[PDB]
Amino acid sequence: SMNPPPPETSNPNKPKRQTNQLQYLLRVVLKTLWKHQFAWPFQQPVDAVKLNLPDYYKIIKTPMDMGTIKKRLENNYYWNAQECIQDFNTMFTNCYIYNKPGDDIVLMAEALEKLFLQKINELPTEE
Ligand SMILES: CN1Cc2cc(S(=O)(=O)N3CCCC3)ccc2NC1=O
Repeated sequence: SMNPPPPETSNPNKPKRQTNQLQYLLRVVLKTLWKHQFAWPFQQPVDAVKLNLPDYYKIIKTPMDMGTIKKRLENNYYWNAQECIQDFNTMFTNCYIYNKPGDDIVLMAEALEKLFLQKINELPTEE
């Protein structure tokens, strides 16, 4: 009963960049989702141990969560916005794959994904 190491949030060898799109992702997209009533189960890596989901990391081999995304943004881990958008999508997809439809957690992810899509609809053109 161990969790895996969480996804990296910094890497000495990975080129780093600030873009206006990455700024929007932190200041508008992540900020909006982070403070949502349904954010909290997504604010850190899935703790398969504490949540008693022993098969979680047998099924989900590409874990992701908003805690991780938040640190990546803050750390300037990403080169581009598409990397960050991909992380959000992974987090939602993992949830839909692992959990039963009608579980509360699935309803929560669906609400946050709708808001995410609303906010990324207006991602500004890059400068
Ligand atoms: C992302 N999660 C975390 C999670 C949390 C929890 S719970 O029991 O904390 N809970 C019930 C709904 C609100 C939060 C249960 C399952 C998952 N599955 C994931 O897919």
